[PDB]
Amino acid sequence: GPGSMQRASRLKRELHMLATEPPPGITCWQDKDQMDDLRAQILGGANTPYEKGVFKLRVIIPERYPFEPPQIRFLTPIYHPNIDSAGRICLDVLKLPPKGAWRPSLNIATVLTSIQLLMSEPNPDDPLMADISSEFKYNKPAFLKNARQWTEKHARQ
Repeated sequence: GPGSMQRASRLKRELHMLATEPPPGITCWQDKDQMDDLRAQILGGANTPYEKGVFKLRVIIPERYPFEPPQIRFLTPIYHPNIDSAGRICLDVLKLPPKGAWRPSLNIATVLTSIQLLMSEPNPDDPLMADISSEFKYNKPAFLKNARQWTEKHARQ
């Protein structure tokens, strides 16, 4: 219908802009005949324990996009207060109001930017991983050692 048509048109424009002018350290692309099962990559940030990490994500675009948020998870394991061992991300822009902050004026590029930012600026007070969040808050040098080790093990070919 015109709904599916407007979503298809929007995804094509988003994927074009991601192919031509992506955000710094952020890429997202089609690798299948599906436009709604996408791959993304975030480079670890300077001066973070994820530096020199290359992080792979799955980006699923639901049928109701852009009125439902993209479903994004890390394929690359990452050691982080707000990302779990299944790669699920606790982030406001990936959930609907009133709890979350997804809105149709956001887009794939901006939510991947928000995930990049979460990697630099964790929310240890709203932890998805209690023990990592406690290490982040009360034993910061141990958190940095462990996060850098995980990066070297998982995020560095």
